[PDB]
Amino acid sequence: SALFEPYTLKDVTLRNRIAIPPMCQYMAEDGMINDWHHVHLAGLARGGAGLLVVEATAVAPEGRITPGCAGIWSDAHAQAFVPVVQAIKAAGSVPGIQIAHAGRKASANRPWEGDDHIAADDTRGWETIAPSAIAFGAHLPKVPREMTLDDIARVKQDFVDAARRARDAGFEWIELHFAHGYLGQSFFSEHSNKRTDAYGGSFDNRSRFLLETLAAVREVWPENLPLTARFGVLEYDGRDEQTLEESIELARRFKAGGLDLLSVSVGFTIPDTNIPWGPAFMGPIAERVRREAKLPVTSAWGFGTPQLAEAALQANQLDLVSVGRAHLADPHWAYFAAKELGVEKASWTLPAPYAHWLE
Amino acid sequence: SALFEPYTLKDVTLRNRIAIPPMCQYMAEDGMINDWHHVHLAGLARGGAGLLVVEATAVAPEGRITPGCAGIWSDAHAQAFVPVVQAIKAAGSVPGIQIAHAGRKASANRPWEGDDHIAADDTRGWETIAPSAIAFGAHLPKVPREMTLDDIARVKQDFVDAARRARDAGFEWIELHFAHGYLGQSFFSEHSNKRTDAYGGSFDNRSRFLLETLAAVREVWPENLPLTARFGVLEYDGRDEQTLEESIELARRFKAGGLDLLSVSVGFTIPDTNIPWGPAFMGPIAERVRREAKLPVTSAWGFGTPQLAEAALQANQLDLVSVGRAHLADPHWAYFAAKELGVEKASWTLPAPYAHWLE
Ligand SMILES: Cc1cc2nc3c(=O)[nH]c(=O)nc-3n(C[C@H](O)[C@H](O)[C@H](O)COP(=O)(O)O)c2cc1C
Ligand SMILES: Cc1cc2nc3c(=O)[nH]c(=O)nc-3n(C[C@H](O)[C@H](O)[C@H](O)COP(=O)(O)O)c2cc1C
Ligand SMILES: O=c1ccc2ccccc2o1
Ligand SMILES: O=c1ccc2ccccc2o1
Ligand SMILES: O=c1ccc2ccccc2o1
Ligand SMILES: O=c1ccc2ccccc2o1
Repeated sequence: SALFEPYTLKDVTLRNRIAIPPMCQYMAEDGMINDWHHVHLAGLARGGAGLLVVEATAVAPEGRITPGCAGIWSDAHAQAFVPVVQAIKAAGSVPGIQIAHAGRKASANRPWEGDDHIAADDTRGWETIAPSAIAFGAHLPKVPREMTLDDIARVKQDFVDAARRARDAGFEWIELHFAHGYLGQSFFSEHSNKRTDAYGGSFDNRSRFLLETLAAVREVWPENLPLTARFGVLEYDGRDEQTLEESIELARRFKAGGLDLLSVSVGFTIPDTNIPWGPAFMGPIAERVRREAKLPVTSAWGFGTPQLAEAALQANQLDLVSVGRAHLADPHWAYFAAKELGVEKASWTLPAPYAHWLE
Repeated sequence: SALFEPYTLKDVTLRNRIAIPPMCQYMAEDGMINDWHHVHLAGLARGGAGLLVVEATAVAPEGRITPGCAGIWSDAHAQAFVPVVQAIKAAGSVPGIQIAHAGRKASANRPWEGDDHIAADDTRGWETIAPSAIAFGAHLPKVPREMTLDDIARVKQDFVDAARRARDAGFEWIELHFAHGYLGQSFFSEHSNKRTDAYGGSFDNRSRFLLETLAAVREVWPENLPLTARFGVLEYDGRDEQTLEESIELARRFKAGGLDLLSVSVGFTIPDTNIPWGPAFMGPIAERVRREAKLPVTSAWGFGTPQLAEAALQANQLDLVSVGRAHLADPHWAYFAAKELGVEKASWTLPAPYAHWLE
């Protein structure tokens, strides 16, 4: 089956086309991950997936989404990832990590603790920063502070330091989080970016933060290791064709700038939208980006049904299939998929201590 | 559903009736467990099971089944279990451990490496000990050395030390491995025990090693923590009624001797048998032992089908349902079972980082 064919990008080879997308656990303390993450990630790696992308990890304290988000803004934070990276590699999966900055969506409660912006008098909260002083709205009413040019220079450097740390911690795959309405996405979107300087206004100016950050990271990230990014290419805000054209154009610039693969998603920049949720609904858009930008892609949402993952690959809509929630339900989803798609010796998708008894 | 009703035994309370029986991983080195076991066990604990019984852990080096078996014959070996026990407790599952001695079935290859007795010239092998110098046969042709009275005294003390270590490592449930043809089972069975001293011949003599070991362990194992054992009550060797009567009588002596629950199994003492494998095939025999010995029981084989586990409990055939291989396939089987049996808020069988998104 296509889902179980290996994939080589740069010097890295994934044993199959199954990727576990970044999934926040909200279990870190002051950005430090712990045994929750270690067992969670090592367990997933043993499940069979070819690639495991660690959850959105903040490049700076204020870049966390919540007080439980992982961070890599110091060498001590990076050290915490070393044993985990080594465990993922021991399991045969490729260790990747998504570095990010929540922007105006930062300083929020854990999803099961309100999922909304933290109260001003809550000692856990902090000031949010963004391209412009405009709030997301809805459950995230906090108005962020408009970034100065020095703030921009600082955040870009935070991304560089985060990438450098990920590299030294042993990660073999990096993903810049330019999606889901966080800092990067908010600089590209006219909904959130009302700047009149070099970082706002035109397509070139709105693209600047993302392009400069990619270029800066590229200076420290190994040429032989996949350099990727997640990016929302449309919002489903009634401006889809114009937005998709600009997004595809930026994807072209990303490729020219050394991006090896793009994780295609939705913007989630503003709350007033009408997203047509459905199994593998991203397939068509991901395919268009892949074709018009001539860049490898992956996407997600509803690919937990093995046949859908297989179909998307065979139709060349995606190069890698990202399966998220199905892995929270069953860490060994890859084994389930192998059986479903009739892979030979499906149980050996898992380590011997398990495979021997399930064959 | 019955499967998700809590269970209290002594001072311990299991959040549900799902028990993960001991399952050898063959991943230890010189008896020392490592991160394979840590992630494996912590991951299972987070899956939702009320009780997690660690794999057969040797009370002595020669008591290991294979070179990859876990051991607890020294305080250093016990220390290795501490972080794991603490992780299991953090997940809300009760940490248990099966201490054992392979007897004549020791010094064998890992299942996926031959599964047979290790060659005499293999540097990894060792001399096996048993009640009598008679081989199992088949793939385990090695003739064990007949134990001296001092060997018996020594092994009993090894069990006491193992129990003492399990206690100090934090385990809240212990299971003496008197089944599957290993040392304990072999002392009870006339097939393997041809001794003419105090430990062989009569029912009382054949029961002696097991009863003395239980009593010795009882001196160091906390009164408020479940003291259990696994025992093969029949062989399916054409001597089932006579064997079952003696086994039930021994179960009565175990109860009188402080045993809180018995894990009912098959003897596997000799290879020439005809075991009627089938889903929940142990149900009837486990029920008979439970009824005739008036002792709580658990059993296994094929209970990975939720409805079967539920049915066995409702019929009072078992007090706890042991589910093994299904947990190797899916560490979150408890969540699958909750959904299958229509438990309210089934996703919360798992920790919040998972449950929130699966509800
Ligand atoms: C608990 C949870 C945490 C997530 N964390 C992240 C994240 O850190 N970064 C990101 O880009 N997407 C994140 N996502 C979105 C997922 O990567 C994925 O795209 C989404 O769940 C759709 O795939 P699925 O239907 O297979 O779950 C998360 C989703 C869930 C449910
Ligand atoms: C890999 C593996 C390791 C096992 N290890 C042990 C053990 O250490 N001690 C024991 O008493 N039984 C052991 N068993 C037998 C199981 O505890 C259980 O009784 C058996 O798998 C039947 O249940 P199941 O059908 O749910 O798997 C093992 C079985 C498998 C498949
Ligand atoms: O998939 C695997 C296989 C072997 C192994 C050994 C130690 C730790 C993790 C491992 O994962
Ligand atoms: O980028 C992100 C970060 C967190 C998150 C949580 C639930 C759903 C989607 C998400 O996307
Ligand atoms: O089920 C759980 C819930 C919380 C938790 C925290 C740290 C380690 C393990 C855990 O397991
Ligand atoms: O007591 C035991 C120990 C190991 C084992 C392996 C496979 C099947 C059953 C087993 O029982």
